[PDB]
This record gives sequence, C-alpha cells and structure tokens, in this order.
Amino acid sequence: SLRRDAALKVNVTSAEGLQSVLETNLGPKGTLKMLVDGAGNIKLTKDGKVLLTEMQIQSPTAVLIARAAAAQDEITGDGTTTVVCLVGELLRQAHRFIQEGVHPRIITDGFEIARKESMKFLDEFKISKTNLSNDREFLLQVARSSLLTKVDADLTEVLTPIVTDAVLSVYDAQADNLDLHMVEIMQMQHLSPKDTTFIKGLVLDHGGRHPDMPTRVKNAYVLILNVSLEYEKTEVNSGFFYSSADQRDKLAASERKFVDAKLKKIIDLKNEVCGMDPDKGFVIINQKGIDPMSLDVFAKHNILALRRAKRRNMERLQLVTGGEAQNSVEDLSPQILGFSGLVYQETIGEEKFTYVTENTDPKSCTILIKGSTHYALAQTKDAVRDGLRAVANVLKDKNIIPGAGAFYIALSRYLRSANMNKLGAKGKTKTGIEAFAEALLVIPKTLVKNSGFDPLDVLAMVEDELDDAQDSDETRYVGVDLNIGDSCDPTIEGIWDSYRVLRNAITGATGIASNLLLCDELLRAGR
Amino acid sequence: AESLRRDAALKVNVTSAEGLQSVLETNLGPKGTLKMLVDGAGNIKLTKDGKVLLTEMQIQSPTAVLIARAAAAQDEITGDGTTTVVCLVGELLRQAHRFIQEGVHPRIITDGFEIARKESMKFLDEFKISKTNLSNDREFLLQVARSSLLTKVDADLTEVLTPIVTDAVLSVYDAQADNLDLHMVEIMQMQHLSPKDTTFIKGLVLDHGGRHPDMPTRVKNAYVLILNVSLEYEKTEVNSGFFYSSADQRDKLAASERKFVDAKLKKIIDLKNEVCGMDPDKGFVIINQKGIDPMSLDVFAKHNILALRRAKRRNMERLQLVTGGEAQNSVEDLSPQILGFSGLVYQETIGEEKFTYVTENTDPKSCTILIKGSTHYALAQTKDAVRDGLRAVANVLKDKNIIPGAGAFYIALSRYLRSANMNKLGAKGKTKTGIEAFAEALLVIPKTLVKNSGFDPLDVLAMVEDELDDAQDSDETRYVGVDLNIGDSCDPTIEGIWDSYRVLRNAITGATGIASNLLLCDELLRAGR
Repeated sequence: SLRRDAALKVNVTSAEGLQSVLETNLGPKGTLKMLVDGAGNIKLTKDGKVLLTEMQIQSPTAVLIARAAAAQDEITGDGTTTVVCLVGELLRQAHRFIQEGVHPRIITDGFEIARKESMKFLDEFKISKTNLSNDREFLLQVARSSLLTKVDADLTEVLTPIVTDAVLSVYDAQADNLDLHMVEIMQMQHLSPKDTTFIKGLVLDHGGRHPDMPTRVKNAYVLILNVSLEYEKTEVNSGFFYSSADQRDKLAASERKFVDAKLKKIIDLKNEVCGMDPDKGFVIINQKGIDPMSLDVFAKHNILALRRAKRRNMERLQLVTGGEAQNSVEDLSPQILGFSGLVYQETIGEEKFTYVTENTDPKSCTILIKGSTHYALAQTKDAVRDGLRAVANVLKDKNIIPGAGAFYIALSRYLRSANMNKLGAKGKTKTGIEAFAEALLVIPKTLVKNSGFDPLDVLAMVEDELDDAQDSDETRYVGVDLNIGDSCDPTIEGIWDSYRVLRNAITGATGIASNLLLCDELLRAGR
Repeated sequence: AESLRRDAALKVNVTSAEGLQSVLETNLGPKGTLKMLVDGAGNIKLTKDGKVLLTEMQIQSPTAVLIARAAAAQDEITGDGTTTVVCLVGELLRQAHRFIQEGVHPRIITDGFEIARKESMKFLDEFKISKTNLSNDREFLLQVARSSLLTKVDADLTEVLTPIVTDAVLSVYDAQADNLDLHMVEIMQMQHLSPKDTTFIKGLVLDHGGRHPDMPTRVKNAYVLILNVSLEYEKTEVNSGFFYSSADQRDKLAASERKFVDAKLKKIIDLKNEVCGMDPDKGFVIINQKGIDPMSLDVFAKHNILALRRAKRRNMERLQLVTGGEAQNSVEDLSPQILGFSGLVYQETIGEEKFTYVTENTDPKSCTILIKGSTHYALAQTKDAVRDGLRAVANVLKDKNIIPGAGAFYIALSRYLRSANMNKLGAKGKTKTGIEAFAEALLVIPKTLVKNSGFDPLDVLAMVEDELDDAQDSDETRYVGVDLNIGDSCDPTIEGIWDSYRVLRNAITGATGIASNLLLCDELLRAGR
C-alpha cells in the first residue's frame, strides 16, 4: 500500500537557483553584486563567500555550499565562486541520469573514481617554477589574475606594483614562509581611488598639529617615549589654595616643574649626537598625550611630536625602527635611538599621517587603500586581500598552473579518452565519469558567456587546436581568450593559477556535491 | 520597441511530446503493455498500433497533430513501425531541448540531422543483408512472421497463427517476378469459437447456406456450378396469390409458379445422370445465388445434391478463379466444360450461422484467414495482428533486403555514427554538437524494450558494448542484439528477429522531418476567429 517516496527534485532545483546567481559574477568579466541590509549598510563584493555570509538561505542544500567555502578561504583563499559553479552544474548533469533510473551510488562512486584519476593528471599538467627571486617579472602577470577579477581593470596597473612589492619586501630568500599579518591596511576618504600608493613603513593616525613643525625631515632618529607629558600632580594628596589668580600660577608651576625637568633632558640628547650636523633629525613618538606647553618647546628644535598612539601599532614600530621603549627619562640612553629616513607629513585638516617609511630593515609593509565612497573602500580591500593570498601560495608552492580554463578543458579531454582505454572500473561507471567530464566544461563556458561571445564557437576552436597539437608531436597549452573570443596561449598571456587553489577546488567540489545526491529525504524535526 | 525574444513553444512542444511519448513508450515491443481505448462507442478495443491509438483519441494539443500525420504516411507506404517512429520523434526533442538553453540554433539542429541521415544511408547499405527469392525460405519466414505477431499478442497466440500467416502469403502468391495482393486474402470474423481453435482456410467461405435435414455432412471432390436462374417460386410485381378450392385446381394454379422452376430443374438432374452418374467419390454442388423453394428440397435430398441460397455477389466473382467454372446464366446453354473442380466440401453445424468450405483446390489462387474469438475485443486485437503480419511479410517478398530487430540496428547505428565523425572530422566543429543528440536518440529503443520488462537499461547497454568491442578487433562479422527473455545479449540471426528494410528506411527519414518541423516553430500562431 506504500512504496518509497522517490524523493529528490528539491535539492537539485534549489542548487540550480544559487548557480544562476553566481554564474554571472564569475571571472574578470563578471558583475559586481550589491546587498542591502536595510539599516544603511551597502557592500559591493564579487567574492562568493563574502556574500553568502550576509545572505540567509532557508534551503539546507545551499547551507553546506556556504560551509564548503569555509575551508577554501582559510587555505586557498581564492576561487570560492568557481567551486560553487562546479557543485551546481554537476547536479544538473547528473539530473538527466537520475530520471533514467541510474542509482546515485554509482553516480557518487563514479565521481570519486574520476577524482582520483584527476589527481594523477593534475601532477602531469602542473609546471614547476623555481624559487629564485628573479621571477618578480613573472609574478606581475600572476598577480593580475586576482586583480582583474574584482575590479574594472583600470586600477589593476596601479595595484600591481603595490601587491607585488608588499610580499617580497618582508620576505628574505629561503624556504621559510610569508606572513600577511605584518601588512596593515588603512583607509581615508575624500580622495580618489587612483591615488593609491605603496607604503614601506607604518602609517600613524594622529599627526602633529602646529604651523612651525617641519614638514620634511631626512635621516631622523626614532625614540619611543613611554612617559606621559600631560599635566601632572604632586605625588602626595594636596590642594590649590590661592587668594588671587596670580598665586594660582605659582602653585600650578610647582607641579609643572616635574614635566619641565624631563623636557630639558630630552632636548640635550638631540644636540649631543649630530645636533648641528646637516641632514639630521630627532622625532619623539610619545604614545601618551601631550600638554599644550610642550608644543612650543618642540617647535623651536624642529622636533616632531605625536600623541595618542595605538598599543598594537607600537609593537611594530619597535621592529621597524629598532628603538627600545624608554619608560623613564633619567634612564634615557643614546643607544635607545633608532634609525629612519626622510619623513614627510601630508597636511590635511581632517587627518594627518606620519610616514615611518625608508628604513634599513623595516620587516613590515602597509597598503593604504583610499577612496571617496563606501563601496570603493570595500571593493579594493577585497581585491588586495585576495591578491596577497593568491600570491601567497605561489611563493610557497613551486608548482604553477595556467588559468583561463586551461586545466578544465584539458582534464575533460583526458578523462574522456582514458576511460575507454582503461575500462578497469565498471561498465556503469561511464555515466559517472562522463557527467564529471561535462561538468568541468562549464567554467570556460561561464567565462565567455559574460563577455558575450558564443560559447559554442570557442569550444570548437579549442578542441580542434588540441587535436592538431598531438599530431605535431609537441606540447602547446591552449586557453580561452575573453577579450578577442578565440583561443590563446596562457603562458604568453600570463594567466596562471596556484596549484593549491585548484587542488582543493576539484577535490572539495567533488565531495560536497556527491553528498547532496546522497540525501534520501529531508526531515523536519526539533520544533 | 525591444528586441527581446521568447521561446514559449519548444518547451511546451517537447512537454506535449513527452506526454504522448510515454503513452506509446509502454506500448512498443513484444514485452510492452496493451492499453484499452473506448471513445463514445461503448466498444472495448485493445491494440498497440500507434496509428489506431491517435485516431481513436481527440487531442487538442497541436504537437500530436503532426505526429498523427506521420503515422498515416508510414501505414500507406511502409505499413509498420507506427509506434517506433513516435518514440524516435519524442526522444529526439528531449536531447535537442537541452541544447536550446546552451544557445544552439534550431536550424543547425535540423541541418545536423540531414548530415547524419545521409551518413546513415552508407551504414544502412553495408549493414543490410540480401535475401534470396527462392521458395526454400519458408523456414526463415517463420522467424520473420513471429517478430510481428509477438508484439500485438500475449505470445500464446503466436504459435497458433505462425503456420496460418506463413502459409497465407505463400499459397496465394506463386513464385515469380509478378507482385502480391493482400486484398485477395479474405477475412472472416466470428465471435463464437475461442481464438485458440482458429484455423486457416485455403478456399472461400460463404454466409448463407442451404438448410435441409438430409443434406450430406461431407462431400469429397464436388463439382461447383454457378446457377443464375431463380429456383424459387416467383410472384407478380403486385401482391397476389393462387388459391385453389379443389384438388383439380391445385396443379393448375401451381403450374404457373413452377413453370420456370421445372424447366431449369429437369435439365439439371439430367446432368447428374450423364455426368458423375457412375463415378464414385464425386459430387455436384449448385451455387444458386437466389432463394430455394420448398419443392426442390426433397429432390436435392434424394440425389444428395448440396443446395445453396443467398450468396454474396462479391464472393461469386472469386469463385470463378478458385473453382474455374464460368457463370452460367441459362441452363439451356450449359456445357459440360462449365463444371469446375473442388475438393472436400463439409459444412459446420451451428445454430446461428452455417459455413461452406470450397477448400482443397488444385489452383485456388486465393486464401481466407478465419479470425475466431470469444469476446469482441479479442476479435479487434486479432484482426490488427493479422493485418500487421501480412503487410510485414509483404515487404519481405518485394524487397530482398532484411534487417535484424531487437535493437541490433539501432545500437550499431548509434555507435557507428559517433565514431565515424570523430575520425573523419569532415562535417563541422559546431555541427557535431547536434549530431551527438541524434546518436543518443537512437538508443531509446533498446532502453524501452528492457524498461517494460523491468530490466536495468544501463546494465543491458554495457553488456552490448562489451560484445561490440570484441567484434571490432576481429575481422569477422558478428551481430549483437538485446534478448528480452534472458536479459543478456543474443545473436539476432539465431534468435530469428528480423525487421523490414523498407520500414526502417523510411523510419529514420520520416522521423527526421517530423521532429525537425516541430523545432522550427518559434511562436504559436492563434488566428482565424
């Protein structure tokens, strides 16, 4: 009286809706999506994972898709949208086989067999790149892969030297690793995004405000001042008793002698070492505040005074400059002074930034992203953080893979002809391998669809070119050119993808998409 | 003032085609299902013929209208494959509809079919097998006749109709160039006896026979003589009667009615004395299309002369060919050469109707297929199986080429067309996308036969491909086909499953143009009112 429930037709269709959304924004020809919270928050981001965190989906099928990208950002850091396109399209290709009566286990097991065979073809297709530091010229084209995706390509040439020189400056040449936490990103509005420049040192928030402070100081010594220069009180509890206002200044000056005594010891250090020597300077950090009386004292000696510094930024100044933190003025020593180059302070009424740049061994970098609007700050920041992590796996892993659908078209061609020659799996496995082979061709068709060129013509020109290369007995890599619409050589164009990015993308999208077909029924319980 | 376009049709046309496809999908093959269709007539009829299904149902959907016209053209030419073509048109639209979302233009889809159709004719000429016109092929004709019979019945009736259908064509058709005529084979319908007891009739049978208790049951070697004169009393055009009040007036008034009767009757009984008087084991039979008077009933009983009355005019014209005797309008001009020749003549005894067997003739040059059944729907199904069997064998004698069935032609053609364009690469890069849809659409037939039987269509597909791979390495020729009973592959030459060449030749070309025209309509046009 009861037979099964057929099930399905709910998870595949719900996953098809998420694919159509993320199909348009994939690649450098994609689109920039905008989300609205309703409280006044507006964010424009082309990344898939960043958008899924701000979107609530009731369908549990798309929930695991967002959770599948959690391991991609923490490891690969790039290609979150590409993984989603491989999960959705694989379900559409398998949908036709399910209606024919094919059991999903063979469909699931057929994907794992093709996944292990893809790893063998993955090691043959990859190219080993040397660890020499002369590859920076080659790293310029590699950095463009992440940049051209998130922007309109007008700011790519500006951000190309900034992202490239940020990692290589803090990285000595050895195996080691690279740490992107040492690169701080700050933002200031009321300026154009084309003014973005590279900062070698650290940018400080609160700048010195005074007309007589020197703007440019070359070869100045950095000194960390931990004592408070603000108003001080007597070490014992007392009070100010004055009959007239003239008597109050006498009692107030008694407590000011404690600060004035420390200021006389600081100014003596400047004239002691290279006081009258040209091209010399003395700069006081002074994390704590500054009283209004010391502004005129430091102005006569052309000393840069700063106050209200963040505790986190002070830890980097000790590494960049080298000067130790001096708690007491009586214990101040000439060896505490550090080293710095030309320091120029940009004058702006809203904010004033102090440049710590031009140091011998800074071991730090700063990427300053400035834009007038709100979306200009978030869009560029998404491209830099994705650009630093894309190059991160390039220097760590010696293997590099060409992009623009080079590996996707090649692997789909290899797995097609290899299944007929081997025939060691099973006769019913062909349905799982053919579905996986056709699911890899959606990425080159997705990139060209956003450009407007016919995806049918670009598919035929690449397949006809690969067949002519085998008869010529040589190795020639072919890729999809989005600008012209024909094929291209990915080695000459400069489109390259990291090995660790595509390794977890194919493996990750295979295991998550296979688990979706394994669901027999959706149960609602707990309420 | 916008250039945005719509589909609105192809998605509905394929959906309407998939609905009609599933109706005839389970109705195809010997293992298919038999569906009942009754529209307004209260008459139960069960048949698997695809053409009869569409004519008995009124479909408002415009998609099934063109499909209905495709079955009418295949019956008037090929006479078979009505359901197979419908299954090919519907499945081809499914593979073509998936490429529409990709952006494939329907003209290249139609152009890709013409390229694959011309290439299919090259493989069609190599795969076909020429059959000899020799009359020793009756053993091979038994295997071909069962292929058409097993489809429309439960397979229990096939063994009964196997000798009947095979001997029906060979008996009426002498072996020469000539031609064959299926209209010369009579068809009689009877609802009395069960269909398991049906038999073949070599001669001609008639409806109304003579009824007398003393008529002989069996008459061997009887002479057939056509008699056009009335042996029954006749009356004036105006109603009148002869009433006698005395015994003397009885013979006076009755003599006027028997004057024409006695003149012809006395001359007929003289023929029995001069001809066939002494000769034993012979008989004499009178046709007598008109009625019979009660006076001649006693005369025919003493001489054991079989009497007949109320004969069909169309049947008497064929009696001149079977028996050989010419129609005699006047007994005065009757000659001894007018008497024909017939074999054993015996009449079955049934209360409602009676039969007459002219069978066992030297040169009958005619046949009669007697259809028996208990119910009404059993007669309609059996009549459909006989008419489909005669037209299937009709193309066997006309066309010397024969093709094996059971998916042997479709699997080999779908595999050949896929590997032919990859090696040659002489068509186009974009066109081969639509060509693959035509190759995958030819594998639905072997998957449909195993679907009704409950077998895995993917399992039987991989088993055939494994056998074809071993056949490509060796230089010999070995054909592979799907076995529905066992579930594994089979040799179609040993099993005996064969399909006509003319039916399958117009099936590929016919289904190509019908399925292509459905893809050429972008927008449905509603006008005229």
